[PDB]
Amino acid sequence: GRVTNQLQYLHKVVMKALWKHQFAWPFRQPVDAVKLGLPDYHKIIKQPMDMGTIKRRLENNYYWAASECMQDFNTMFTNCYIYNKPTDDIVLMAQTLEKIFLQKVASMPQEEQE
Ligand SMILES: Cn1c(=S)n(CCSc2nc3ccccc3[nH]2)c2ccccc21
Repeated sequence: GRVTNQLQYLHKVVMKALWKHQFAWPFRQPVDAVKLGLPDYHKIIKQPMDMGTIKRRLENNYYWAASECMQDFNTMFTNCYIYNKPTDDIVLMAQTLEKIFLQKVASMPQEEQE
């Protein structure tokens, strides 16, 4: 429970841009193993993560520090590289989204205030 200048930057700057990105749609909500037909998804991915959950957590002061939030973004991206075949379009979409993420994090203000 906490609001800091970094967490605010992750919510209003970084996540805002990632969210409406043209390749964001598969990431805005939890992966639906049933709907998408991957009955083995949850046997391989033990810690599912998606942008909806991350956004909600930033809106409820769930995070104590920005690093905990960055870790969730990383898990979401990593889940995708681990589970899918190397050639899937989804892998390309996650790498594209992750580069934005890393680029924005590099400019995250360092004052870790509040
Ligand atoms: C296979 N595949 C699926 S399903 N979707 C849409 C459902 S959202 C989603 N997030 C994932 C994160 C990791 C793995 C599968 C994931 N599926 C795709 C969209 C575009 C291209 C390929 C796709």
